[PDB]
Amino acid sequence: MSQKHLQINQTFEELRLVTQDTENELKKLQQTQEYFIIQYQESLRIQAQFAQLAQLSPQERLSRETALQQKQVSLEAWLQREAQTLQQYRVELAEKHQKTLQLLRKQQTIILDDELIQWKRRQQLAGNGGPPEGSLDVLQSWCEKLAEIIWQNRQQIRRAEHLCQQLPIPGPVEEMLAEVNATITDIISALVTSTFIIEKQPPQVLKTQTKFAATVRLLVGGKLNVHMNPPQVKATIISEQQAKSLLKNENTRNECSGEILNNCCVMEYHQATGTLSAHFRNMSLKRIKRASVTEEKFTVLFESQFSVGSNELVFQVKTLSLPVVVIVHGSQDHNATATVLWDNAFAEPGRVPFAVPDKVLWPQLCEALNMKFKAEVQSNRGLTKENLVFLAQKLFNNSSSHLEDYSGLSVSWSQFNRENLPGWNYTFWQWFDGVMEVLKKHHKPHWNDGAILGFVNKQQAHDLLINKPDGTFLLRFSDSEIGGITIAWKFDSPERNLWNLKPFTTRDFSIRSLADRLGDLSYLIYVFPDRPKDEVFSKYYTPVLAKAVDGYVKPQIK
Ligand SMILES: CN(C)C(=O)CCN(C(=O)[C@@H]1CCCN1C(=O)[C@@H](NC(=O)c1cc2cc(C(F)(F)P(=O)(O)O)ccc2s1)C(C)(C)C)c1ccc(-c2nccs2)cc1
Repeated sequence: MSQKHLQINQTFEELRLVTQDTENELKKLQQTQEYFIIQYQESLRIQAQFAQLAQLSPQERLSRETALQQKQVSLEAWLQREAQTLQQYRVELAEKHQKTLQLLRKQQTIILDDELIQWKRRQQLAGNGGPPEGSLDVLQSWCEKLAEIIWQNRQQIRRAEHLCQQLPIPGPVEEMLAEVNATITDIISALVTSTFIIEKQPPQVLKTQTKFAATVRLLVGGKLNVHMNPPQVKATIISEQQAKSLLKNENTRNECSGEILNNCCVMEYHQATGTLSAHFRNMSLKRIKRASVTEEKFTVLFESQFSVGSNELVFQVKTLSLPVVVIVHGSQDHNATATVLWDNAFAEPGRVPFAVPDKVLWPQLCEALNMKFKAEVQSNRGLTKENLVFLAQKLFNNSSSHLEDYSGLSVSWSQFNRENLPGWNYTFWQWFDGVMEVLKKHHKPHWNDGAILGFVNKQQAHDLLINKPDGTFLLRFSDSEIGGITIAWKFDSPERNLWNLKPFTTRDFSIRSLADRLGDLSYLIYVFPDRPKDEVFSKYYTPVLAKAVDGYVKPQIK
C-alpha cells in the first residue's frame, strides 16, 4: 500500500476512536442529567416535609426541623455544583465534537479534492487511450467511512441537543452547537454532491439514433440509507452554454439541447459490493439542437433527488459527463475526435464548462498524439523520438532534425485542425488521423511487426536506401494522399537510383491487401534494413482458395 494511502487509513481509525469517545461521554452526560433531575425532586420533597411539620409536637419538631435544614443545605449545595458540572461536560463534549469535525474536514478534502480528482483525471485521459482509471472500490470504501463518521457525529449532537431542550443551561454551549451544526451541513452537502459520479462515461463522439450507455453511482449510497427508496436518475443532453449557466445557478426553467430515449433509470443496490448505481444501457439521442458542428460541445447532465435519513434532509444532485461532440453522418467522426482529444488532454483542473487552452507546447501535443496512436493501432510501438521529429518538421514546416529544438514551440487549435498545412488541402490533424485510420483498418499486425517505417520523408527514404542492395524497400506515409502508403525502393538505374511507387489507400487495400500487393512485386526483396520480404509478409499472403462453382466439394487451396 502507498504511504499517502496508509495515512488515510490511520486517520479513519483515529476518527472512529474519537467518535466512540464522544458516544461514551454523551452516555455519561445523559446519566448525570437524569440523576440530577431525581435529586432536584428530592429537594422539592424536603420542602413538602417542612410543610408536614405544621402538625408536629414542637419538642420533637425541633429535631425533625434541624435535620431537614441540614439535608436541604447540603442537597442545595450538591445541586449547584452539579449544575456547573453539567455545563462543563456539555462544553467539553462540544469542544470534542468541534475537534473531530476538523479532522474529518481535513480527511474529506484529501478523499474528494485530491484522490477523487486524480481518478477523474485518469478517466478523462483514458478517453484519449490513457491507462484505465481502475476500480471505484477504494474511493467507495473511503467514502463509506466519511458517511458513517459524519452520520454518527450528527446523531450524537442531535441527542446532545435533546438533553439541552430537556434541561436548558444558558451560556456558551448554545452557540458552540449552532456552529457544530453548520459544519455538519457543509460536510454532508459536499459529501453527497461530490460522490454522485459517472463510472462509465457516455461516448464522446456520439452519433444520433445510436444506442449508448452510461453508469452513474453514489459512493455514499449504501451508508446513508439512500438505497431504501432508490432514487430515479434522469439524463438530459445540454449545450456548453447551458452547462456554464447551470453551474452559475442561472438554469432558466429546465434548459436542454435535445432528447434522450430511455433517459430514466432507478439506482440499484448491490448488497455484496455495497454499490448504489444507475446503469443506463439503452440510451439513444432522438434529436439535437444546434446554435463548426465538429467543434460544438455538449454534455449529458445526470440529475437525481433523494433524502438522507428517515426525516427530510433533501439533496438535489447533478453531474455533467465529459464533453461530447454530436455527429450525424459518420464522416464527421474524424474532425469530432480532434475536438475531444484536445479537450481530454488539455482541460485544466477546475475549469468552467469546456474551456480549453488556445495553444499548447509541442511536447504536450506529442504526449496526446502518442497516447492516441497506440490505442488506435493497438500496439506498444508508438511514436519514437525520430517519428516526433518527422511530425514536428511537417507541422512547423521546419528543417531541424533535433527534437529539443521544438521544446518551446506552441501549437494553436487552428494550427492543429483549422488552417491547412502549407501547399496542402488538409490540416495536420487530418494527416495524422489519416495515418491512424489506414493503419488501424488493415495494417495493425504490420505496424506492430515493424514492417511499416512510415514517418520518413522522400529525402530520408533516399538516404536510408542509397547504400542498400537492389530491391531494398521501405513503406512510407504519403504526403499528397490522406491515408496513403507508398513503397520507396532502391534499384540502380541511369535516370534515378531511388524510386517512389504510386501510393495505396484503403480502397486499394480492400481490393488487394498490402501483403498480397508486395508479394506480387518480385523486385521488392528486402524490407528495410535487410529483412527478406517473405520473412516479414508471408504470414499474410492470401492462399488461393478453389470455389464451389468450379467443382470443389471440399475446401481446397489451389
Ligand atoms: C503491376 N506491377 C507489376 C508493377 O510493378 C506496377 C507498379 N506501379 C507503377 O509502376 C505505377 C504505374 C504508373 C507509374 N507508376 C509508378 O509507380 C511511378 N510513380 C508514380 O506514378 C508516383 C509516385 C508517387 C509518390 C507519391 C508519394 F510518395 F506518395 P507523396 O509523399 O509525394 O504523396 C505521390 C505521387 C506519386 S505518383 C514510377 C514508374 C515508379 C515512377 C504501380 C504502383 C502503384 C499502383 C497503385 N494501384 C492503386 C493505387 S496506387 C499501381 C501501379
